[PDB]
Amino acid sequence: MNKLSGGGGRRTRVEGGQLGGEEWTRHGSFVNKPTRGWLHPNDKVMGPGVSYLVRYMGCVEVLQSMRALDFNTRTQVTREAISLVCEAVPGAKGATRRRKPCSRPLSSILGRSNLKFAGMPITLTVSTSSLNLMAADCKQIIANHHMQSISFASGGDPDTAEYVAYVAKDPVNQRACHILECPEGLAQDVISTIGQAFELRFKQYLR
Repeated sequence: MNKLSGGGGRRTRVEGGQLGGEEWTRHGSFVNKPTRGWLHPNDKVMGPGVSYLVRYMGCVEVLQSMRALDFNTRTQVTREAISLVCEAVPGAKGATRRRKPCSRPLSSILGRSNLKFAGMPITLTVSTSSLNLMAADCKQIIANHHMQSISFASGGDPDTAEYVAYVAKDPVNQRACHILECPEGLAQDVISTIGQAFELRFKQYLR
């Protein structure tokens, strides 16, 4: 009887499928169910890719701990992070200009913004777990696809007002963020966050 009593075969063995939480369970869990991607379905990313012109702004560093701010620290951090990148490269009017004391939001969060090449118009291409940039004015292309983690941080609201903030922390020995400005380009996704190019048939590298 290979009907009533289950059926088939193949290897399977016992596995884990019931993990709640060490202490209290109130986190998000999106695994095999959702159906959305950057701007439009994965097809729009993995295929044509959603690329638009965006002024890349240095990098806002953050050495926050695992318990900053009496709430979340989303605002405080990004707010001081972006406003900080301006204190560095105020040439791009956003939060400050000329000069400003500033310091930090509230807790130990926030680190330091680097102003190597802030405010540089270029074509940013977003793809499923792979973001490649292209120097528009520089007349060249920027290759940077080492990390692919963009979920909670600053989709398109908690940042400052009219500035785009990004988060990148793959390993546990650095963790840094970057800033970007959308002059009627990527703004489509960075403003509303239609979705997120996240599929990857496999974890990531496993190497």
